[PDB]
Amino acid sequence: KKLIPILEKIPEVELPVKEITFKEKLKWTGIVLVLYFIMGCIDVYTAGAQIPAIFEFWGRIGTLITLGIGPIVTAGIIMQLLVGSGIIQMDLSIPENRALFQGCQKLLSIIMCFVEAVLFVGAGAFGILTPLLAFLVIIQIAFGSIILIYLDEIVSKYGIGSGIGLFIAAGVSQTIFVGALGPEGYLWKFLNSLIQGVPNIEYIAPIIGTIIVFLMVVYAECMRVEIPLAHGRIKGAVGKYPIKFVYVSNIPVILAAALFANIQLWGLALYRMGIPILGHYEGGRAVDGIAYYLSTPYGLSSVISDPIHAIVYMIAMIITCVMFGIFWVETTGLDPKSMAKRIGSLGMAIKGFRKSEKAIEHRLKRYIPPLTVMSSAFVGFLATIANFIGALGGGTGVLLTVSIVYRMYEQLLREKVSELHPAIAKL
Repeated sequence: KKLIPILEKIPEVELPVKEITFKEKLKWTGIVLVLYFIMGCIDVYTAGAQIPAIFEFWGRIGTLITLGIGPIVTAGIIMQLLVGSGIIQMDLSIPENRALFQGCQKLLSIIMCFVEAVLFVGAGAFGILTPLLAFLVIIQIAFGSIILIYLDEIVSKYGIGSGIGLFIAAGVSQTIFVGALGPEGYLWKFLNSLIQGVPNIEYIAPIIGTIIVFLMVVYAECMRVEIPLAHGRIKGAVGKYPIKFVYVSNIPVILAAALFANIQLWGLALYRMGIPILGHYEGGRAVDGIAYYLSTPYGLSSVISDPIHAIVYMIAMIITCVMFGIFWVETTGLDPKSMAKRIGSLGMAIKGFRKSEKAIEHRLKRYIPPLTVMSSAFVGFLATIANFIGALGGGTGVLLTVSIVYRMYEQLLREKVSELHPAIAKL
């Protein structure tokens, strides 16, 4: 038995078995992309056209998407947590557990949709807690986030890549082009600073920071784990199959940084609305407590003035990553069961040896975890370091973006081709 009733009440998206042309999947995505950007341009209805100049610069918040992917990720965090620590053991295999784990997470996503909404205004994100206007706001806020949930479904079944991934990449990229070249653009603030005759290195600083990060992030994104393959019945050296050593722990790291997101928010929220359980904020963010020790130091320049803070964070992040990584294993992730015959059909057993199902199925179920762990541990490290360096858009985000974007290029390719041989939609 399960929460199937209300779960069956929750809307979904009609997936056509019809012809969805490349040109269409594209044009569709495009429509989503914009409605997004557009929402980010529109402010939430609130007489208090004031969000303390304090949170004003705080990424988003004040727009129709003040919550953004925030809830969606939170939810995913919980599930990975339960269905992760065995707390609620489930063997997805059957379409039951699969659609159960999913359908369920979705619902929670909406729960969290509102919870976060309230949690945001309750954290004093706007300033004027007019019980009436406060309610009104919450509405719009969490309802916009909802449109994303659905706009995601759309892309996820009518376009390319993914909503979330897009939205993320979309965000970061905008944040850059605007931050550096927009109205109050930074490249200008610097060039002008140069004309004014008082060369301000702090105006070009962040722009560099990014470049470096990008250059860096990409390098790592290139590394791969090549696994030589046994001839498909033939004879001699053949395959060399590569795996995206970094993109393995993508969704994972998104979940880690996401967790620290719900802490700083839940700390300040459960601060100016109760007891300082997590930490003493003051001044907007946290200056003490768990919250403090778990706050990313980036923005403009790297803060050396707190060595300990750094170390903790890094280690803190690292371990959180390994975690969701593993919790990405017990669940969905790379499942050898399938990898079994998929690799068997071609009859391409690894380069080592064993051209059998249970055979490769095993060498696979083995190699996996160390990989999954290694990868993440690294990523999370990188990301964290990419934050010390600090870059426009968000060191970490810039990372996700680079991956997301490239995995998106790949997607565009696998598509340009499947747009010829109407069959090989599994090779």
